[PDB]
Amino acid sequence: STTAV
Repeated sequence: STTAV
């Protein structure tokens, strides 16, 4: 998965 914020 990717990174949030």
